[PDB]
Amino acid sequence: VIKKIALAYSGGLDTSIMIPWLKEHYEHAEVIAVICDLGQQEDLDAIKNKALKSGASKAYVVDVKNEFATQYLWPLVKSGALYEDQYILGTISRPLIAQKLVEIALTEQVNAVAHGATGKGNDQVRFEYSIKALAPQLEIIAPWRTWDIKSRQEAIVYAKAHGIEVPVTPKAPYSRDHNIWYISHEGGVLEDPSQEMPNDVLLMTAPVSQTPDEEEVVVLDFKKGVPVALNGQELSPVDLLNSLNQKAGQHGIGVADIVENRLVGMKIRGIYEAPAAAVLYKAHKLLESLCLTRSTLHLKQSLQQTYANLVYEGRWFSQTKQALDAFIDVTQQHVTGCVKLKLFKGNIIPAGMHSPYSLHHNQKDAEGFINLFSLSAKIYSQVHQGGNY
Amino acid sequence: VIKKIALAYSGGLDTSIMIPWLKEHYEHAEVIAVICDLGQQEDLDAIKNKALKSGASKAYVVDVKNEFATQYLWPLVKSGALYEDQYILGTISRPLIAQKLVEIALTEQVNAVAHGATGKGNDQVRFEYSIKALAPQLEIIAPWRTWDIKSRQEAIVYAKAHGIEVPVTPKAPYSRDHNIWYISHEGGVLEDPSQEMPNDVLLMTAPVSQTPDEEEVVVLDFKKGVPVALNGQELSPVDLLNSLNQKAGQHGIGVADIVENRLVGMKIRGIYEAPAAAVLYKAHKLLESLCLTRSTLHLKQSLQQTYANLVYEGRWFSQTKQALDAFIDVTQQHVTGCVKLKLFKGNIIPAGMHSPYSLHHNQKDAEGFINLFSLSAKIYSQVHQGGNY
Amino acid sequence: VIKKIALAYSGGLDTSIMIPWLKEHYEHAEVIAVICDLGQQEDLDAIKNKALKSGASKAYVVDVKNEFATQYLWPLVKSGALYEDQYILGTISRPLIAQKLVEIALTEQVNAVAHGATGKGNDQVRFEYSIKALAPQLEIIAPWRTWDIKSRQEAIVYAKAHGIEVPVTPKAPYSRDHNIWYISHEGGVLEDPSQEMPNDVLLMTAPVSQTPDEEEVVVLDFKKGVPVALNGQELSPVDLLNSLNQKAGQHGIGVADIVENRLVGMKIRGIYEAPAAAVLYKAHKLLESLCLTRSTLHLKQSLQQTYANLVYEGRWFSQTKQALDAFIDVTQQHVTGCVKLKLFKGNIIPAGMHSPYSLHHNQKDAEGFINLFSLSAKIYSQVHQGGNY
Amino acid sequence: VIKKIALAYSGGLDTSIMIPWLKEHYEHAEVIAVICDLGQQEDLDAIKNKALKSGASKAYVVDVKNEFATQYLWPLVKSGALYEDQYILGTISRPLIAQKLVEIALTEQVNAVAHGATGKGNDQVRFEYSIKALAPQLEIIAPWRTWDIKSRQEAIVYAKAHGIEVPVTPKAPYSRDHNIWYISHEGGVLEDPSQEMPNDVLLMTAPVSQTPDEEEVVVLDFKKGVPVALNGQELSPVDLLNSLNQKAGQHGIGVADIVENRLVGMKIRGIYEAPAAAVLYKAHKLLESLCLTRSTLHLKQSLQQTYANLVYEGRWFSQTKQALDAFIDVTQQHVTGCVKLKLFKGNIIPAGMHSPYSLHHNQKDAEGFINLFSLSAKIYSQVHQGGNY
Repeated sequence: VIKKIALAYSGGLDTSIMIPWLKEHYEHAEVIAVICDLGQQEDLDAIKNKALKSGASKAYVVDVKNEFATQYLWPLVKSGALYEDQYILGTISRPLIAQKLVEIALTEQVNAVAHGATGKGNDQVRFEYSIKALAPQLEIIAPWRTWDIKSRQEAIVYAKAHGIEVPVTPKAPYSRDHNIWYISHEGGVLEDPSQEMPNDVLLMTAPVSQTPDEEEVVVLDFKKGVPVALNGQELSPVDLLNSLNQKAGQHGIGVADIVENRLVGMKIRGIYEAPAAAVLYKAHKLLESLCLTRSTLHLKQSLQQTYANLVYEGRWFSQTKQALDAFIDVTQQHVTGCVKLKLFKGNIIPAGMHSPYSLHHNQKDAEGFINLFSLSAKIYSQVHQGGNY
Repeated sequence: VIKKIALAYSGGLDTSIMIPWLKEHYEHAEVIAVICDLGQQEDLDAIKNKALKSGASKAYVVDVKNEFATQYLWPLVKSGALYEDQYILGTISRPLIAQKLVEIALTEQVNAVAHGATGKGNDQVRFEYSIKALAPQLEIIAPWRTWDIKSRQEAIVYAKAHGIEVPVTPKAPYSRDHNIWYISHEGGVLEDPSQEMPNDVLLMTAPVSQTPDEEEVVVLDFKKGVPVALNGQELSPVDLLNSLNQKAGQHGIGVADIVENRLVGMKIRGIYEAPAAAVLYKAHKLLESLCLTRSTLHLKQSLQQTYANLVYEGRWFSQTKQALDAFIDVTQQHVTGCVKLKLFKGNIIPAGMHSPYSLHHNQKDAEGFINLFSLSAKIYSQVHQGGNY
Repeated sequence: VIKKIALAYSGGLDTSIMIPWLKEHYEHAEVIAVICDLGQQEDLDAIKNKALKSGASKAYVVDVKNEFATQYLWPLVKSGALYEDQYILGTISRPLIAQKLVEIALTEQVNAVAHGATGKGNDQVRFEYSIKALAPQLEIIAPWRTWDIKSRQEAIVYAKAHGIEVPVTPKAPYSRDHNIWYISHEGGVLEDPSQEMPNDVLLMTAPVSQTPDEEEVVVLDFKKGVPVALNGQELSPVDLLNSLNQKAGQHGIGVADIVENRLVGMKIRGIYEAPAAAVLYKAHKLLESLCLTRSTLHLKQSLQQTYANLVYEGRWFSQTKQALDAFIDVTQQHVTGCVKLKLFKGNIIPAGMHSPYSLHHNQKDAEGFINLFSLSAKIYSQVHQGGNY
Repeated sequence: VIKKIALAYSGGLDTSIMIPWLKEHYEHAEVIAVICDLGQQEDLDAIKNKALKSGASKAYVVDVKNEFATQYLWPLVKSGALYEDQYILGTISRPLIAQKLVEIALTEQVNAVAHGATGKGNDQVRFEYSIKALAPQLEIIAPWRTWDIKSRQEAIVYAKAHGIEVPVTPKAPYSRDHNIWYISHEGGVLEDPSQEMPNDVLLMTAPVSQTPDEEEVVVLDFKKGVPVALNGQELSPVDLLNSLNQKAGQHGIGVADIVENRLVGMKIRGIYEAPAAAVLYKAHKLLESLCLTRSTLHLKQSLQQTYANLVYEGRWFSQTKQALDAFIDVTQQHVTGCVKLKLFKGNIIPAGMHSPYSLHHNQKDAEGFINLFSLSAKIYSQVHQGGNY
């Protein structure tokens, strides 16, 4: 019998009404709320209190910002992966949320876990793949796939009948996800790809026309593929991301307006802000061009899409991911050095780089190489004498 | 016996002195100069007269700008290829130069062809692969690999001794290549990747600090993957490239400061200007995200590197390339529509797109998909109970 | 209101009882049976008559052996694809069955189509993906996913109560699929991979221990990647497949005992017979090794898996497949020549090959090629002085 | 100055006359001979004595069979790599020979190393890539690229004039390479792919017609992707290879007659015997089909070609190979179990397998998966109404 349920709790109206909903559809069930700090810059104590006031017996707040950076964002930087060559993969946070949920579930000996992902997007897949990979014995409850609530107004009606406070402010005009790595904006007038990005979307990035008229120099030190210092100051991953997000955001850097293919459904138009991510991706690419051999670089670049698809689809916890990580970690052993960049009006402008492991340093040799490199073409053309290309 | 030689002639000092050198090292050999207009914006009449003055019996001048755009740049645009995810592949001009050299060689009954590529770069490979692929029976002469001339100073001594005009004008600070698609800058202080780009490199692209304070809207119409109209005006490929190069260059767009792996040698640091190419690449990528299925998009993106490497290495005239083109052409059948872009201070900002072939338009279905998509992960975790990722 | 239903009809118990089931669950609905000849070597007039006896208003028998060979098997031979490097892809018949069902559906102006695939295998995916690709407006009815019949014995009870002949013949020990390309055997004791293949599985391939003691020479002529003659006799595709299946089957060739990953579900063990396929695949691989450049061969081999997965998953009718076919077709332009093979006790033994397009025909060149090919390795080893591999 | 040279010494006439040749072209140079036992089953004492009699100051004989099996063949087995899907990569011995040569050279204070690979094949590249990767400071001498000896008779003339014994028996009709993993046969009448393999080629494999009339069962136990026991008996890698080569060779297993693309040159026809390799590859492929997830299997199979090309080209000692190895080692963690095989008349017949990590063990779920899996095709077909595939 289901006596205890752990709920991944966002503090929004949806997951708040899920608490009484769970307690009514699973008679006499206790609900434990799990709240993750990933950098959404919300009042987590207020969210904790709302969980308790909504009927949760316990409400955990776990600060996972450093673990997000070191265990997820740093492997992502090392991979250089961009989904469909465009999307910065901020939904990499979903496996971590699932992992904290399962960890507390097992510590609290709950009979089931629940999440608030809707029945329409990829997020439900990302959560439930991760839960099954970490704890295949745990029952999963997805109230959006079971209940009769279909609109916000219907959720409001339910909240009133079940003692749940309805916030005064409306949900944003756009559906948003926010962590230390990115901010996403979807829905509303954004669903029409024929329409330009409205001027009220951006939250952490200055519009390019409102950026300083003087460039800003940043110097990034990397060790084994990840940044360890900014402007000569060693900083924790979170402090470095925070500082670079502010600096690059002030200079308007990193906004992506893209259409991407979902796994679940068709296509989605979104706006994605990630100033620090764009700067780190640029610096990392620069250093790899100096420190990797041609064959290593080419093989690694050919695996980036595989890595991006895996992360995008929520397959973080899989042996396939572990094997890619092992490959990537070897390629990163010498990606160590210094990159200077100028930030200016939405541009990340290279301003020099160096590495102790830089690989950058006869005429008769060339002729021999040419003759053998082109021998196949010569034989083919002799065989197909007079043929066209 | 070598009675006739066709030379790919640029009008520079090197290929100018090759004319008397060829005539002296092959007694009673006649030298035919071949001059291609690829958009280098030089005085072609002067180059022709200089070839004849230097001792060429004939000097062909061929305007190949439309052939370059329609037979090389348009397939490149359709491919979406960027070498090592950075380089716009302006050396795609080398197979076309070789193609015209061979076409004229064969109508002139020449015994050998010559080119002025140095013994150190990739260009000798690109030229000679193409010549062997198109005319394996033609002997190739590369005087940079043969003669006793070692320095530019030595080439000047030789030129004076043979009546070749050498005006006092200092050595260019950078080695440059220029066609309708791009400008490359290499050598000199650019060789050191720790050194920022000097402020005298750029020739067709405004530094971002001097770009207009008002954005410029461009509207591009594509048909089957290639642009056919700009701002509602149907334009030839050459006119469209010229117009877009001017507009995007004024707004500072398209400069790449990169380190790449050579085929012959190690790494090279270069600055590349390609304003129209950057805009076309952006618009093409946007339209592909709207018009291709996920499976077609992912497969095509996985072949971009193969195509880029093939173009970079000079393997244009190969059955491998023909097979890639046939693949790409199918994927481009519906890449038709309109992309609006804002050009502003080095940025290409999406401003809306639409296509008659846009692919952008249940809760129980999702649950079934989730369960089968995650089934392997569930089984794997049950088998490896207690294991980590 | 559903007035007409087209059903893909095999004559087996399942699709036989689907006729009365459909007629009872869609009142006043007429059922049109569609029977395809793919080489299953059954009495199709008997199947036709049985559909009519069970209440079908029309029963089509479509002879698609020729088109199966030239439109499906010939592209497959040209691709060289084997699913997971093992499986000969006999389920390539499913899109063709769906295609014929849809053509008749459209002609007869039916309101829905039906197929008899179970709710457990990949086949339901292959059928329904194809129907959606060809006729997105047609409703699909899958009785296995709807009716109250759970077991074969329940199906038998249902048949007797609806006038359908079920004579006493025992349950087949294996589930089988048979067409001109292959025979599959699955289920029963084959489900356990720790159990060797029982001695009563094979139907068209002799056990190796009873094969002739004298080898048999076969000579295959290929044109543009497909076989056109056998032992100097030009034969239609179906005649050549029939003859080669007989000859190679007599000599015990082509049995695969394999475990494969499904798309829907986990893993499946099956026995697959395909004697002619194995011989054609061998001859095709030999001719490619003679006629393709290294770069073309390597790229095509890299795409075999993509092609195999696409065919395996039922994605035949897709732009992705069209683009792959255009690639493959270029690579096959010169795969033309003669291959002699000795068939002997399960072995396909090369006995010589030749082609008018065969590509098979200095010390100073080698030194130059070696030095440039190994230059990156030398530089890397100097930078990482003393490091290990 | 070059006072001391280490020579990779095979005992043949070529490397024997290289000893006086080296001493004459490098005045007063000492020559150290290095002889590797890789399983070529020759009289190594006679070879050592011939080296000393030919003028070597020292002749090292090193038994490297276990090092070859554990550090080269076992990684190859784990990779599953077959060059161009055909060639078993017995030239994997070349990096090991180069490794021993360099190891001894650095203990003997030699200034240069020499090898006897000819100026025509891939072997020179394999040797010299490895030497540069392991010891870029060592000068390399390849007498076949420098001396004036062009024929066997010219080598005999030189040997007579320089005190080198000429063997009574001729060189074999075929050029051969032999180690514990394989035997290769090339040259002679084998250069003609239209000609069947002659009946005097095979050395360790029975002709299929001369194999036992009763099958032989073998049972292989694998741990982490490599075999550890045969027929229930734990065996060292060398003993297991020796025993399996004998058993499978007696049953005629493992002969490949192929045409492959060289790196250096065009195409080469060879005969390759590797009985144990074929059996190990089969068993390994079987266990991977049981123990890996679909996504891991497909990704690993996509990297086999990259691995095969790397090995074939002699790039063993590279960071690219190290990164692949790290990938592979993760995938092999659970490739542990038992494979029973029947050996019979050239066939390797599966006879059951099991693993403690085997991954082999609803109707509403399937319908949801089908609808979402095929949604893209449905949307595409609605957009392109009336279009063909």
